[PDB]
Amino acid sequence: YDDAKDVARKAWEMGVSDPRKIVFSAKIGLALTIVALLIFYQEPNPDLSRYSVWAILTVVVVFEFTIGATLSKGFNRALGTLSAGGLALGMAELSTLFWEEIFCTLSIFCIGFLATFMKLYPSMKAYEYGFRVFLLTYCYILISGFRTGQFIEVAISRFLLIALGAGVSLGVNMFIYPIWAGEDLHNLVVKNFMNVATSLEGCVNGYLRCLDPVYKGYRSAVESTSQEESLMSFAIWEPPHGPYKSFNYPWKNYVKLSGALKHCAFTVMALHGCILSEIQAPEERRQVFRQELQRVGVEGAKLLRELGEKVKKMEKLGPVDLLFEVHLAAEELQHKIDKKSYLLVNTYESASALSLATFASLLIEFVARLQNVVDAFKELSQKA
Amino acid sequence: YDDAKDVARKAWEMGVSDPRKIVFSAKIGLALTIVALLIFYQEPNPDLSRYSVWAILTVVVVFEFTIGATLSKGFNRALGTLSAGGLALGMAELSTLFWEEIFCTLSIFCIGFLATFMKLYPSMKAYEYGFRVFLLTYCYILISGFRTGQFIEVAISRFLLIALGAGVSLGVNMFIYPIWAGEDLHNLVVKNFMNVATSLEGCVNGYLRCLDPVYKGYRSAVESTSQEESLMSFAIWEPPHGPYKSFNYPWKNYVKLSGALKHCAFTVMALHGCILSEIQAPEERRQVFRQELQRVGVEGAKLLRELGEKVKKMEKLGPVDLLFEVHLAAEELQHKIDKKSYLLVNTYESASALSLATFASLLIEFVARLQNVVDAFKELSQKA
Repeated sequence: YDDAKDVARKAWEMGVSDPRKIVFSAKIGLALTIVALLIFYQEPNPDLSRYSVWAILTVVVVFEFTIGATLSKGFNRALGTLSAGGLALGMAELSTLFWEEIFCTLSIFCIGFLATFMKLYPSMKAYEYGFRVFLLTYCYILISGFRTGQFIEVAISRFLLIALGAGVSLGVNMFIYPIWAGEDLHNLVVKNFMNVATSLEGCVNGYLRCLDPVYKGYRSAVESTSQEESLMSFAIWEPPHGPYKSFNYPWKNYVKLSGALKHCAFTVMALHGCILSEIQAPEERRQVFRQELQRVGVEGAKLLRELGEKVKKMEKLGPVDLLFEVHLAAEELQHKIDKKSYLLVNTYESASALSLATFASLLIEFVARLQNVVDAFKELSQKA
Repeated sequence: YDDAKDVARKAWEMGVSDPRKIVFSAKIGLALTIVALLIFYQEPNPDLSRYSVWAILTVVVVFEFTIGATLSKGFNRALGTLSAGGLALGMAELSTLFWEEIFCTLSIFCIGFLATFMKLYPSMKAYEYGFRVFLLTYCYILISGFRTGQFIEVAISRFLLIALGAGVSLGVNMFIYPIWAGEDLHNLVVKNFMNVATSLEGCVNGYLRCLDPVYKGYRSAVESTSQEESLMSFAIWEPPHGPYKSFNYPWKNYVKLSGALKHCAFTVMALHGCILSEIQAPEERRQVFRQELQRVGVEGAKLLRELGEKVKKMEKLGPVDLLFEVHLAAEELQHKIDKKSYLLVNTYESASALSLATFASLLIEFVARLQNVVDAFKELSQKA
């Protein structure tokens, strides 16, 4: 039961830690329940049962996490469904000249070939649902139509209930604690500053401790880059809600600021790399810049956190100066090494000794990379 | 038409470049066509039409790229479908004590809540299809059963045709040019050596050209790490085909070798980083190690390519020595700088000058990181 105990503890911890999944699950349960309630109070027709099943399936499938995702993916699915329905109805109808079966059969092959071996396109590698639902639609609405004498006046029956299922699903999703995708993004870039600032401090404080907790930080910032633009397409389908004032909110710098920070985060990627290399500076030599490396590490962490705190407020008050102290700290490092830089060189007894400068040099290049980020924030904060 | 012309040119180029998508699309078209052929030669029952639509949908949905993916995801979908069917049938039946409707209605809420807010689990963030199809199954097989007096003897009707659709889909997928997922992996790790070896050579040859093509290489190796283990779960469901001799082929080192190379690829990540930093060594000083940096860059590229070529053959002949020359080349670099290492140091006029050692030091650390990779290959090549 200890494995089950651990699984239950993990579930409880993730539920208490993220009390948004429970809200979403309650919302989807409520949607399914209200649709079932509507179904279970009128059963005069087998077509009513069929349309009921269709409504349940739609409510299941068109319901996902964020508002923008729901709206945009629902619109894409509706476009694909309508297109496939039109195409299949056209081919069914105008496939009846005075051998029409093969002229309907082969059309499946031609349409089937195309979609399956076009969905595999590199650019359209994310809209897998849009093409698949198109292939499912055209196939079903054709076979159902082809088998039946006239599905024209019964196809509208199935479509109308799909709208009711979607109408219920969207209304509860949007009007009951709307988990947007816009403000979720804004909660992500503010997260990136904090979990890299500690990653910076972890690296420096880890380079001097002698005689992964830091891996999660910078890897998250690097590997999340494939995720904001996913939230980007989601966030553009949101109305002017919340503090956000007007239409077309500039969610183009929120990926610029994340991009600029990710550009800076490549050094702290390599900064952790030094403490992992198979060639490292000796202990006797590392603890001679303790006062030097620590101070710039602290100030860099202070600024990066402080800037990340600023985006949380989106400070319409105008900051006075940010990058003064960090510049002085790194400068002192560069002006201090030259006194002891003769402790670098005159195989391996010298490569290890030189492997100290490759850490200090990365740190100074980090500070240099820190200039563009405040430049990106400066423009974003004046047009947001 | 120029935009359409460019789209058509891109499609033609990707089709000719990758003549496997066309095979897959032809296979899916053939599967759909043969199922339609089977349907269109017997229509004595409306249930035949319904089951026909079910068969078409199954053939569409259970059909994907590789053999391992098809088999494993089909098994997972079958498990979920069977579980949901059993659960919903049990609740429908034993939900009839002598107000049974709410006792059926609420069960949807309880099961619905669970799955939707459990599918969101971090660990189970990839099996979205398995949970969703379970929720779709239990919902439909319940509502269809609940509406009908006795769906017990008609539910088996729908299930049997699903098997026929899958049976057709798998047979053509497996027996007509089987695009495995195992050998696809083996074609990926061999790809990683080539596109990093050029990335190495691009970086060094780019550090000296003065008075992205290299970005694609190392980023692919770094960002593919989330993809081999996806192929890993796919590749374990393959029978002993091809040259692969026996059951349970050791596809655990093919991620070790990819892992070991990716560990080495972090330096060439930072190696390209130096040529992008805002602080760089002056031109007058870079072109004094031209003979030094180039030779080790060439030998490192030679070995990394040569090792990657070895995995293509999976050389059962026993190599004599690999890492000799690269070690001598880097050693010469370290033994040559000390003559001119006094050209590093005695703010920015000195940080830029020191920014040369941070390039040579990374390169030597790269060579040091190159030892473990041949160690991983050594064990893999003796048990494969």
